[PDB]
Amino acid sequence: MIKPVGSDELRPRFVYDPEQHHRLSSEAESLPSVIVSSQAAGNAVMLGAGYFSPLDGFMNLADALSSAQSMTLTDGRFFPVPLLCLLESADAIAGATRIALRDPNVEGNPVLAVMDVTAVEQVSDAQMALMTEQVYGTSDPKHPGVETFNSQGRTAISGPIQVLNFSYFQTDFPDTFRTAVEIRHEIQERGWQKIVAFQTRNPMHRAHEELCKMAMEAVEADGVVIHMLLGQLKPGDIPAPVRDAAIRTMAELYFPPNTVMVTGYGFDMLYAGPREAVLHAYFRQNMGATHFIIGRDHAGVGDYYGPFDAQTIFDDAVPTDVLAIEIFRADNTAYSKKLGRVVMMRDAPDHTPDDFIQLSGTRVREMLGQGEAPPPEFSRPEVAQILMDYYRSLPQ
Amino acid sequence: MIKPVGSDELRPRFVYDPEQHHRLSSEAESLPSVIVSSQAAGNAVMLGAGYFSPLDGFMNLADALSSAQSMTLTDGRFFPVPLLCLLESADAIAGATRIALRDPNVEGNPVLAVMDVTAVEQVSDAQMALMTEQVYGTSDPKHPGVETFNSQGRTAISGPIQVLNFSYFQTDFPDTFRTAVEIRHEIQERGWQKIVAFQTRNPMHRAHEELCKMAMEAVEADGVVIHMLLGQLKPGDIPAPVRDAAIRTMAELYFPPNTVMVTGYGFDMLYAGPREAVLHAYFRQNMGATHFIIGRDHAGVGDYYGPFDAQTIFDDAVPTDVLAIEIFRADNTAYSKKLGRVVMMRDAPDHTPDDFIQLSGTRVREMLGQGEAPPPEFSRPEVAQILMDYYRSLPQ
Repeated sequence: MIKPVGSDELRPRFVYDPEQHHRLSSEAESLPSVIVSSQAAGNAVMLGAGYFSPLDGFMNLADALSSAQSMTLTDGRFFPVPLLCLLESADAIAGATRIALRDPNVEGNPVLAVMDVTAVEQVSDAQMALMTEQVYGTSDPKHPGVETFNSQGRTAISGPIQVLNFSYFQTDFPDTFRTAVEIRHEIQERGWQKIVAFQTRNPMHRAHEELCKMAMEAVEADGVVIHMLLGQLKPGDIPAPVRDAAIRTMAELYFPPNTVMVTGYGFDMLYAGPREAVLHAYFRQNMGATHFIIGRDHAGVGDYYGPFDAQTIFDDAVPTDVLAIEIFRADNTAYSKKLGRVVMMRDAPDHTPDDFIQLSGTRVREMLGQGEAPPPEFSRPEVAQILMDYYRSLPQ
Repeated sequence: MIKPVGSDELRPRFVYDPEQHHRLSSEAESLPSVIVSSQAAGNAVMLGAGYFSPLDGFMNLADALSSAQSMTLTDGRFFPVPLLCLLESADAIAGATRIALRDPNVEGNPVLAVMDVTAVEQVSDAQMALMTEQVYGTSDPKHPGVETFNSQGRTAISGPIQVLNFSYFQTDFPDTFRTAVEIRHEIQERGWQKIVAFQTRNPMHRAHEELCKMAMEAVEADGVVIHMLLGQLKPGDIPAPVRDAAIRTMAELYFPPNTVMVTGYGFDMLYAGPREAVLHAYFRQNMGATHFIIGRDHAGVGDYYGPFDAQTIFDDAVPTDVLAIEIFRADNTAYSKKLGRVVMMRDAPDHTPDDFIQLSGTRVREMLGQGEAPPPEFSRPEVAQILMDYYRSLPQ
């Protein structure tokens, strides 16, 4: 198995021993407590689930400044983004060395983690601006990741945490949410030696299906982990049950036996483009993937990043040999009339534009909503049917 | 895939649509509510998870009486034990049609399910005694299943349920708890056509490892699902994560690639021997297993059942055609020095006790405590090492 990043074994922060879990849960009900931001809560779930191994909790300001500017902690460990717990005020936990962190995204704000607080620090305007410009590559308040980061308050609490649950990501998505620990176990047992990871939050049509297959053939992979971003439903997104049925139907009918793992994780998007792509590679190595697909404008928003910056950041900016996972560099696909299959256009230089047929993800979605199956070059009939049945069911 | 029992597809009671799940959770806080028994909570978890498919909720008295005496509901569907929600009284919910069921096993007694109450019935002494003697094979109050059944009150509430979570089973055991739905999907991903199910709660030593391999060879299985009963700890128990690590090490080193799934489910044991064996077969068919291992004194307690009664029940009490799943009829196993392999006892009646390598449970745990591995005919060195590491690790 590919090694975890920075250690020989994953070091998750979830309390796996049930007796210790029960004792901590009991203790937490009498501790001073704070409700954290959704960003900090996601950071805690990722730490609990082993995705951010081998880190122990939330960063002090020196580690956060070092991570933002250089992708390292002060002690030299590689980690690509700051992991901060920022609050409007630390008054409720003044002088406390042990506190409960409560979940902002579950009714009644239950305890998510217990934290040993080793520092409480105020972040200056200059420190915030430095971290913002370095992580997000802009100072524009129109950038949604910039706005969230700067909307949490300026008191940073730092120290190691013990995670008691995985929030609504597990409760709402019980069949798909997986820890990095369990994805690594499952890769191991299924016998896969090379494994491609692919992120999505919506149904996969033929273009994305074929991109996974191209990547698998190129690197001689034994399997693909489809790693779905779980979270609250965004306007125009496909509800989870329908999305899951579409992905699982594609996997069962169009891939060979024992080649697909359908899984998911919970973490708020940063919209940080090339910097977020490094974070993605980091946690995918932790879960056991050997290859990670990065296409055009990966993790991007607006016009802040160049189309392939998230690929090239791995050439220069990421320190040599900190990561063992390799990038499969994807690009736009089209159906080749000459070859009778979906290809990356860049890899068919013998073709003229007229040799391709193109149909966007937007156009596919429009057709499905009108009850018209897209051409079989772009959508599988059984996947199309699942989506058409969904759109037809709506009162709209 | 083997068909679910009594339908073409599983009909779980969990609310998979997150928006509907959120709406119901919010509604449930304002409903009349009752804290159910641990048995009823377990029933709801199994119903939520698809294991008791195609049932919609708790049974009325007529169905429970039919299930107890003939393993069928009044409409003729096969189901082998009553699923009752018994209460001391309906006072907390008098008159309400829609109610919240609260979990007795989680601090705070959170909502586990929402229920539409379609009947409320008093269970007579005669009705209770008939169900008791039929399900458990005895009316002895000293049988622990009998005692649990008769300690819940006499008001049965019945009607369909919608399940909001899987109680402490998923929270405490996030990498191993699985629904019947997910197990069936993973069996599909892995491409298995014949699948053996084996239940255990403990680490698997060479005797259980080879029992599973015997079963797989006999039926030409592609894989085995190790389906662990998850629950509450008792003093002296090996922690769940150590037990899982021992089973995963065996799976990774001693079984071929893509042959083992390590999973768990949550339910309170009935100790009903042969009747509980029929229930195990039922839910293992629903999870997608084609064969189920039943050894000696399966689900037994006391001296109420014959040592192979849990196998022979399928011959003379279970209607043909109701189950598709097949039983692998096992027995206790041990390593024979005369033969040089693990054997079931019944293929070795000629052996004397000195022809086997056998160690008591106390002997094994105490020698592992001292950093001593059992002989390699009894334990794999790598599995013994997991256990020894736990016993020699700093306590707490």
